[PDB]
Amino acid sequence: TEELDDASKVINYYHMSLAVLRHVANAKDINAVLGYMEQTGTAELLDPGDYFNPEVRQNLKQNYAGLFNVRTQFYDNFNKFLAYKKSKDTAKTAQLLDENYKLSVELSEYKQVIFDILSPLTEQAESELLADEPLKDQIMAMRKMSGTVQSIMNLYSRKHAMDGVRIDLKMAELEKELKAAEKIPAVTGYDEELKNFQSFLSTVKSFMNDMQKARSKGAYSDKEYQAMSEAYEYGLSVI
Repeated sequence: TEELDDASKVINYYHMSLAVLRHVANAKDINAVLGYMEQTGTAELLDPGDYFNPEVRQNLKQNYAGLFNVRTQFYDNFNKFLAYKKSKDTAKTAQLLDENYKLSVELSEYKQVIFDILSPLTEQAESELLADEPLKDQIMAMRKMSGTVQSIMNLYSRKHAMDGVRIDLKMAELEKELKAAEKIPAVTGYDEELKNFQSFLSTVKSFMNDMQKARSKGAYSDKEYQAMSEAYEYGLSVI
């Protein structure tokens, strides 16, 4: 079938995006650089094909261009900062840190816009490829919650600019998805899969308790981010 191949090209595009974005726009790498600056003493593989409509292709291209542009500015400013720090130029180093704070948020937003574009498309493709799967509803629910968790972590990961209000909106979205998932009817002959689905739900509630606490501090913490990224990496995996 033509639609099945198109649906698998949407999934593969998402996987490639997730791999590239995890390598070039990783919050831990960006926040480590910002941390250093505070111390007082080829991407043509992502060209989207016609399995996406023209608006979607243009949105992806513009957001990836923006992402790489703000990433280059960020690391250029960091290398300029290292030269200025040696030159004892306190005025210029402060300006570059101020610029790199704004650029780190822009980089995070571009990454979020790319995931926002792909999320309903990957969802539609998965619904087609899993049409004959007895646990379609369970798989779909976990995939969507994993995406919502990843969006919350992205919003939290913004060192010097933790976005509380957007975290809260995404937590309400996650709570709504969780209550719907808890109502998914069990399928006979899949008790092993059901136990691991129930463990997924329990891990989401744990994540939510940890994120409520982290978010209540009103600011990004390297300690909270490292703890939560380690605790939920494998359990709430967005692959």
